[PDB]
Order: sequence, then C-alpha cells, then structure tokens
Amino acid sequence: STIPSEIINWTILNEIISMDDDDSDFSKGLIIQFIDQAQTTFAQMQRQLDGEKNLTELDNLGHFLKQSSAALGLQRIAWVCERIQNLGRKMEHFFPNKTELVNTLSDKSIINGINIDEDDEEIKIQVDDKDENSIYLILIAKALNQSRLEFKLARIELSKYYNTNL
Repeated sequence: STIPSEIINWTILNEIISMDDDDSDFSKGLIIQFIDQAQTTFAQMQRQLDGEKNLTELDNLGHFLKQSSAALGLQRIAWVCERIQNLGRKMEHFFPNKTELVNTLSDKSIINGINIDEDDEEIKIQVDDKDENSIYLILIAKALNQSRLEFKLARIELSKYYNTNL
C-alpha cells in the first residue's frame, strides 16, 4: 500500500473548519492528549530497540498508536505505525527510504524550513544470520525515525488549523 500524501485526512480537515467553539475545545484537548501519548509511545519503542528488542512489544506499540493517530485523521503517522506493527509481526520485510516518503507529500512547502533528520536516532542494530529478528528491528528503527518526522509535521499542521502551538 502507499503512504497517504496528505498529513490530515479531508474528513477531519472538514470537521476542524466546521466545528463550533465547544467542539473545537474538545478536539484540541484530544490532540494535546495524543501528543503526550505519541511521545510516550515513541520513547518506549526507542527503549526497546536499544534494550530488550521485544518484537511483540514493538508490534503492540505500533498497533496502539495507529488507532489513536487514525482517529484524529493523522493518516501518515497511522500508516507508519501500521508498518511497525506488521514488521513486529514479521509479516513485512521492507520500509521505504525517507526521501521516497517525503517526496509523496502533497504540499511541497511543509518541508523546506525543517531539518528532516533532526529527530533521527542512529540505527545500531546489525544484520545477523544468528539473530532472526535483526532485520525486522532495523526496519522498525528506520520506521521510528520516519514516525518522529511525521509526528512533527502533523503538529505543525494542527498548530496552523488551531491557531496555537501544539
């Protein structure tokens, strides 16, 4: 499947533009909660990659954040989390380069002010025929770097539509 080109699904973009004051405050609270959730989630995935390397936990973490991001329309985060899930389940063996995924952005402008590697963490896991999990862990590490960028881009977008720094 292909990563969506828009950061926010148009369903949710319509709601944002149409919401009254009560619904807008409520949705803003949801987003603030999601931001704290995703930062906890990413840091738990990083600690796994650096420590126990439990693929089952990495899968559960991606499953959890796919749902919370998708419910807010943040479909690119959701797509990457789905890759992490399926890599953790050993059902995928591929994760696209950052240049390919950035190139799919429908709005070429949200990149140019940003260091897209700023939130990267070095991938220290080696391919090893004695560790059947090594390849999946390396691809999850790549996907986590993509996630952190998609997360920063989603925050920049949401900040524009809610007129405050989220």
